[PDB]
Amino acid sequence: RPRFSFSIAAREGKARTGTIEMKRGVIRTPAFMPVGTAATVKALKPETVRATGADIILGNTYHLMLRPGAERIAKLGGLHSFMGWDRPILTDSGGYQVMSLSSLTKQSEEGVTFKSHLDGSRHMLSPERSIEIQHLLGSDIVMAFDECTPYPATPSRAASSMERSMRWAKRSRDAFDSRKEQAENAALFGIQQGSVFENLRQQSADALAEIGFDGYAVGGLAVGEGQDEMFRVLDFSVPMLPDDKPHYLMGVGKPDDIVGAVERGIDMFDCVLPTRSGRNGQAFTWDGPINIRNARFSEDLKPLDSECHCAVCQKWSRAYIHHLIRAGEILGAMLMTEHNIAFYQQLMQKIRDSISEGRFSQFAQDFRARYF
Amino acid sequence: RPRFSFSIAAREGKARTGTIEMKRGVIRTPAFMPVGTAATVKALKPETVRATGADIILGNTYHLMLRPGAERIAKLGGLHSFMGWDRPILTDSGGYQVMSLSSLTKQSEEGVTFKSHLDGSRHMLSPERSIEIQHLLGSDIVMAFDECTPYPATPSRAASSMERSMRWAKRSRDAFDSRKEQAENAALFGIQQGSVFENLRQQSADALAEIGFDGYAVGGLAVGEGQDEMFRVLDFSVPMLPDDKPHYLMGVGKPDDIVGAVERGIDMFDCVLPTRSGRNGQAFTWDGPINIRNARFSEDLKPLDSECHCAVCQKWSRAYIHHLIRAGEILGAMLMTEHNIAFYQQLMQKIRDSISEGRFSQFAQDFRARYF
Ligand SMILES: CCCSCc1cc(N)cc2c(=O)[nH]c(N)nc12
Ligand SMILES: CCCSCc1cc(N)cc2c(=O)[nH]c(N)nc12
Ligand SMILES: [Zn+2]
Ligand SMILES: [Zn+2]
Repeated sequence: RPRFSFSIAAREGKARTGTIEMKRGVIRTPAFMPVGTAATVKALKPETVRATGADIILGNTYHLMLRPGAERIAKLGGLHSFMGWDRPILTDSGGYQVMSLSSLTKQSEEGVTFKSHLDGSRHMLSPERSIEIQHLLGSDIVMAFDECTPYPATPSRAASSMERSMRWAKRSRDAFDSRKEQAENAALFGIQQGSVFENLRQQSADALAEIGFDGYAVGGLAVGEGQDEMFRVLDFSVPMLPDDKPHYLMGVGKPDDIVGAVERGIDMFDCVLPTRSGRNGQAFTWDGPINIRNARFSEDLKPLDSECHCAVCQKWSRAYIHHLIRAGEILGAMLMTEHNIAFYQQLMQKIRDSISEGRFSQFAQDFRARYF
Repeated sequence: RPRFSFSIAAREGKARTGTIEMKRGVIRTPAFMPVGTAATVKALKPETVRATGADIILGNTYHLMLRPGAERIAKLGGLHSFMGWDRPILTDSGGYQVMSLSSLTKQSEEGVTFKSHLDGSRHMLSPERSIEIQHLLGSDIVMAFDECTPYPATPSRAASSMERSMRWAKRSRDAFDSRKEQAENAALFGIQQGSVFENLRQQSADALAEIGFDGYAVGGLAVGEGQDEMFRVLDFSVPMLPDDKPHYLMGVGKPDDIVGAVERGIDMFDCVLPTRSGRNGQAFTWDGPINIRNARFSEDLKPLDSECHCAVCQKWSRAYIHHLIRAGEILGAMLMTEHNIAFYQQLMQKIRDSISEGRFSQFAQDFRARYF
């Protein structure tokens, strides 16, 4: 396969379905990417992640640069070899989790300095260092290093962050291109900023397209603005991005958010919702999510979801999983997580099929009627 | 297959190798039984437990009578159906864990009254109730309810507990036989007591054989007496039990203890060592155990053990598992546990093969030279 090739096979309104071909594999879009925090998709072997239908997973750069270390992972053969996943891996820049999880973050035009929330050590992440770390990890899809804008944001602060992000996008692009091996085997995605302001989103889109990237992410959303506002921003933002390149909505995962985002032109998603769901006891079903810990499931012999085809729903009952979760058993987490990721992959498959068959709008309507 | 049939195919000294045929499957002996605490073998799907080579697993009655409940499990279809393991399951009586894990234990000739270490509720376990609970669980091999003797024990206290245990063995036998379904589909094992005293062990053996059981366990060992003392007690104790029935050493699992016990006539083992090993970071190898958390494994690309054939050793490095365990990741526990149980099953296979080939003594010698 080529380094990168996105082809749209079908459309319906703003929705698209197709494939991204990369050296390590083919990614069917719209795609949902399970999140692998510390070089592991929580409670699942890579083979199980693949069995659910996942074509690609996401790796958290922040955690990886801290815990095992980027250089160490490189010496060990790369992230793919290290964790046992041989298909594409998209890695975030690490900047977002720096502003969220680390201590004493000192920001500047050069980048960000911070203290680890683990050992209390210090690191200086920048557009160049972030790109380098993702290269050391052996990432297939590299995210440009940006500055995420907090919600709510004033027009002037949103403009300043967006402008810095665009300067950092150019630096990321140049850093990526100067590294022959990375430029030839991996892809680079740019990230649109601008908060909820249309003029800023437009300026960001133009700057990103001017530089040129393999894909474009809509950043700055799912930060506390609510679904209505998120959808409203997507309404005018997605059309600004190049039509022939993938559109990635970062950190968006509720089933209904995904359906609405695809209706607005989004091709890629990622979220910790599926994995963290089977941590507090939340299991997704076509009739809405359920909390398996509730007493009403103690003697329920039915599977998590009545039509889900995952191994968990074929072999175990709600009653058993209810017991496991309440007992704090590891198998409870393993089973809940496998089901949830499988449910998400089945959702993406139903979305892809409906678009290909020109009945996506009907699918969205039916999905919502039953889910709510 | 029959309800129960133990046949010895080969011998070498006191060591034996053969099979126990039961309705749910064949058990190759000497056998190692992974421990399933709360209806789950810690961090492993039943299919993975089977993949390691396990023919039978053990279920903890104490935990089960508390957490989900014996009656509830029966209403749900039995333990096999509940957890997804369709092969034989041996269940302990629950009495041992009552004296270890529960609060305010009031003992008498009728049985034991106690408070749950969970909800703080109260239960009255007796020979009859224990047998009934194991029936409700759908156990294949039922353990007689006894009174474990604390170490060290005086001759008079050891005699009193052993005598009570023998009276309780008769009650267990009668309770088992009066329940047609259980007597016809399951087996009952008696437990020898008597601490470290030969005369008591002899009296216990005679009483047990007089009643008659499908198998005989050597109880009261692995309670703090040390390997030397344990072996010394086994030297004179195992020969006292009926030769044509299985000999089960309860709660014994260190690899070297197993090898020495088989040399003394033991056919069955169980222990939490394998599962708890991959909790603190201990991994078994033919060159002795290693603690994967140690810094020397941070960049070690070799598998846990150089010759182990488990899926873990085929796919992941010590470096990766080291990272997972130190990160507190669930996959770390899953991988360590699978390897350890697989290592134990491979040990049992090497033991069975060496006995069948008349070279077990040489195997024990070679095993120890390299393991220590
Ligand atoms: C688990 C982390 C992967 S997605 C993180 C994420 C989530 C959301 N909602 C927005 C952003 C953003 O604007 N920039 C970056 N780098 N990341 C974002
Ligand atoms: C996880 C518990 C299964 S084995 C428990 C055990 C372990 C040891 N070492 C001795 C005994 C005993 O004498 N009686 C009983 N019921 N159980 C014993
Ligand atoms: Zn399912
Ligand atoms: Zn192994």
